[PDB]
Amino acid sequence: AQLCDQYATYTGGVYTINNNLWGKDAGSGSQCTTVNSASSAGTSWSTKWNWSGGENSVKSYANSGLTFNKKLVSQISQIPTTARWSYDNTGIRADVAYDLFTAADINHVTWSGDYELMIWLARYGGVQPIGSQIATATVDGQTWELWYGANGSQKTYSFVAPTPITSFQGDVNDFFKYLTQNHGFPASSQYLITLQFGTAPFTGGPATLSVSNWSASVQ
Ligand SMILES: OC[C@H]1O[C@@H](O[C@H]2[C@H](O)[C@@H](O)[C@H](O[C@H]3[C@H](O)[C@@H](O)[C@H](O[C@H]4[C@H](O)[C@@H](O)[C@H](O)O[C@@H]4CO)O[C@@H]3CO)O[C@@H]2CO)[C@H](O)[C@@H](O)[C@@H]1O
Repeated sequence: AQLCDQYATYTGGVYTINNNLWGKDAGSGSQCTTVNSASSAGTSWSTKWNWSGGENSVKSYANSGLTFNKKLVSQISQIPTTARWSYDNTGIRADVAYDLFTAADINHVTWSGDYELMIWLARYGGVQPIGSQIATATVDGQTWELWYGANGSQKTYSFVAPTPITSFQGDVNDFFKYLTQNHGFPASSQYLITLQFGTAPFTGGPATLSVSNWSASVQ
């Protein structure tokens, strides 16, 4: 599939790829997402974009998302994941990130949360998460800048890699554990509802993110 419309989507196995140009009215340009595979084991895809204007507004979050059995964060044992990706053009203002949502209501809309957990594998052009940097966190032996921000309904923790990580393998539950244990995250009353990986562009391009593999599961 070739996904160019705002909410063009394709599912295969437990992976759903969404072009997700949720911010397209904030600027001028286009974006198309290509799915290479999407099976029970993993997905491969790419997205090519060019955006101008609205320089402090995100245009899109094209992504692959996992279908999983929703549960309380405190009941999760592991969220193993691998991500391998690259950009052809890094002269851009954008980031590459895991995006997860949690809500007290297990039927909450899946494009937002009571809480959000992001893990930024890269940022370009100095773009930053919502809020402020509140800590340096060491998670599974690796250091992340930890940001916390809120817009009055959604509270968002962003872990940011000091240098880009183009080949990631880890357990996302280590980050929830860290939040639960160190920042009072309410794991025992929050359902994990969404688990995605993709890129959030502000300005630049043409530029293409190639995701050679993304895999995840929730146990
Ligand atoms: O998909 C259908 C649905 O989309 C709605 O729009 C959602 C997007 O789906 C979703 O991906 C997006 O998520 C944001 C999240 O809210 C941000 O917190 C997060 O971080 C931002 C940060 O908040 C900014 O300050 C900073 O500058 O950028 C970072 C990312 O760089 O980013 C994710 C991904 O962009 O939220 C959208 C809602 O705002 C539609 O609105 C809805 O109509 C559709 O049905």
